[PDB]
Amino acid sequence: ERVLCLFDVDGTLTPARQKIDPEVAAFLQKLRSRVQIGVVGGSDYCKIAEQLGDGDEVIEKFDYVFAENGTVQYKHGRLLSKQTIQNHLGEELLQDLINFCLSYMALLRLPKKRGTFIEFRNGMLNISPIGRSCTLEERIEFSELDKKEKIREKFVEALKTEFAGKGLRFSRGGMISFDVFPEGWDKRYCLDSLDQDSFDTIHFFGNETSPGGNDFEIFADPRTVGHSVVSPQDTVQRCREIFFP
Ligand SMILES: O=c1[nH]cnc2c1ncn2[C@@H]1O[C@H](COP(=O)(O)O)[C@@H](O)[C@H]1O
Ligand SMILES: [Mg+2]
Ligand SMILES: [Mg+2]
Repeated sequence: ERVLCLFDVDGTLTPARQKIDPEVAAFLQKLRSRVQIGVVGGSDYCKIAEQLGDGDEVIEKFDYVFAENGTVQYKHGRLLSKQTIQNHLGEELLQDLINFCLSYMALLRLPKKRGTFIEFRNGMLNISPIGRSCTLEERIEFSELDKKEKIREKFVEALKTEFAGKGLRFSRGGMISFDVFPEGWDKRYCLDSLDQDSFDTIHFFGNETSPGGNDFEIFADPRTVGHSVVSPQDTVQRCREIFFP
């Protein structure tokens, strides 16, 4: 009788990068009367909290908050100790990756460069040829050039070949950047901790559950009952069907 409903955020509970619709938020608390609820998203905690409430409301509204794919975890209001990428990969491979990226970017000539070309996060390194500290206009300008020249795509091809067999994965999306993360540090990462919390059933809901999507792995994992949704309204409807028939 112990059930967790675990939700992707962008396009599953909220419009992408935007605040949750109050009506959806209301349903989630209603659902909470029957099951525990949780979110897992690739973004950092600050971004997730921003979309799901004011201040740190998110950690009171949800029983679990998994940011950066679960490498950061809040469980019933309490922050757990974080996993760092350097402990998993080791300093030598991490620095090999960093230096390859620095060397590669040094040779790229762009309309503009700024700063934060390599952002060190808990769950990944984010690599941006223009640099993350660029304005909106600068970002769009880079993006247009990127599509014409396949700048990020070529960089990722070179990276994958160089590190073949070494257990690194690379994101396929993004606008001015791409993600580098250890194999298994997709959304499945949060499942290891959840394994210990005595749930009879964990239902996962996501809008990117086809191959290539950032929900595919957690959706397909045998530890979850998987649900594919197309919008927050679809998500609410699915939960109504299953939990309030
Ligand atoms: O494949 C993707 N799917 C979802 N998010 C991504 C993907 N690739 C990068 N991101 C994240 O999306 C955010 C915004 O991307 P940006 O437009 O390149 O800054 C960054 O924090 C990235 O880590
Ligand atoms: Mg999504
Ligand atoms: Mg599954």
